[PDB]
Amino acid sequence: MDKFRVQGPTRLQGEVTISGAKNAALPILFAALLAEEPVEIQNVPKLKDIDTTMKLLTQLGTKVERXGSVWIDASNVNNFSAPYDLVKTMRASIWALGPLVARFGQGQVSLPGGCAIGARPVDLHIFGLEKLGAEIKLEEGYVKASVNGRLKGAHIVMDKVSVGATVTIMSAATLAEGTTIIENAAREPEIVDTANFLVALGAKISGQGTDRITIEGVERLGGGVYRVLPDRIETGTFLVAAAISGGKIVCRNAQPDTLDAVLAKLREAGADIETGEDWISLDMHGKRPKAVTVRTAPHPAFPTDMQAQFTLLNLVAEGTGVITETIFENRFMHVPELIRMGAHAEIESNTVICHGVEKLSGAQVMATDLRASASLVLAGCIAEGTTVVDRIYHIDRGYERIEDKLRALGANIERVKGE
Ligand SMILES: O=c1ccn([C@@H]2O[C@H](COP(=O)(O)OP(=O)(O)O)[C@@H](O)[C@H]2O)c(=O)[nH]1
Repeated sequence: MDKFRVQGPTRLQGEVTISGAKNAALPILFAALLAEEPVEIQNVPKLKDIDTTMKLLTQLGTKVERXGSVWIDASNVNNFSAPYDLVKTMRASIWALGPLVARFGQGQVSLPGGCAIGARPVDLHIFGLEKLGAEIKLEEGYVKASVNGRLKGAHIVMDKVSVGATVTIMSAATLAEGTTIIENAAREPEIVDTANFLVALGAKISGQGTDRITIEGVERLGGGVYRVLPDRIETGTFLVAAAISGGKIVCRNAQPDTLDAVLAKLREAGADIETGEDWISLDMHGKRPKAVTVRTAPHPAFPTDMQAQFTLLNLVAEGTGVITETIFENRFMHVPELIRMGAHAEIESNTVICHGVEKLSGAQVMATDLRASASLVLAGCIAEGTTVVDRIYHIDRGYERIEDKLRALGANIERVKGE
């Protein structure tokens, strides 16, 4: 059971290169299934889901290779089923569905448990495909989609916003006959990025990043080279790492425009920020941060994925700051952990009241959410003494070797075992 042993305090500073976004990488790999020619998917981080998708892909008949890149040649796909064995660990597996039937005429993805008493609905994908003209076949534990010929552009109004469904529907639509409109489509940068990837393969997509995405079906998708966008959340974590340690940090391979809310929020914290087209700088000038007020909300507003981090920030800044989760609930489980570190806060309903304190104290802490989990490691950094963060596999799944990046930042950190 991997644990993070952190020795603090230490001012985090210097340079950090941001990994590709796990959440743009995933949809793009599945979308690659659409490519009739070899594709170079660049800037793909090395995470477990990447490994899982690669397997799933190989299993489909696609020649799959990786490094910084993930080389994909899909023109041999002859197995149209993501088996229970492969999709078991990965929800995103569902993304195999649309590409399969849109390009091949059929696709079957396994629904682990599915109707398993607690199963995150996958209905949007299934129903989206249906609107597109796909024949659906449902039996406990699986979903089969097929179609005689091409998919049929359709007008789809989404009742629930879904990053997931948006990728499915938008992906299948690139091959369908005619035009497809997605109302209430997810607006996330990762969607814009997946759409851009498709346009790169010859697809006709517009409105990516808005509420309405329009897709004009085309003949076939080619190949090419494509760089996955940077990890916006990863970038924010690192910005925050310096913002709370009085550090100065430069984020390499970043993408400023995906962090409007986060950047403005840091300025409020008194941070000194500069940006270029591919880099972001944050400078505290040895200064402790100022308490800020935050409202997480749907993109492009303040990203809930930045919450645990800003909370931590507030917890060590000058003043009082309230962080309010407007959409999500129960997003404060990691706070008691921070309190065990000397932090002062009151969790009230969907909000956390923060009383910035001078210095944190080492402690054995733990969290399930990668973000909250990352914040703990961050805390270990600036806290007095020894901090041991348990079950860091959570972080390993979404952060590409955070310890290495942290060490180069001046952090005293050891990956240790408790088993
Ligand atoms: O087929 C679907 C897809 C999404 N959702 C709902 O929309 C939320 C967020 O969807 P999204 O695709 O953004 O994320 P995911 O569910 O993949 O974690 C989910 O938790 C569900 O509550 C649903 O009910 N059915």
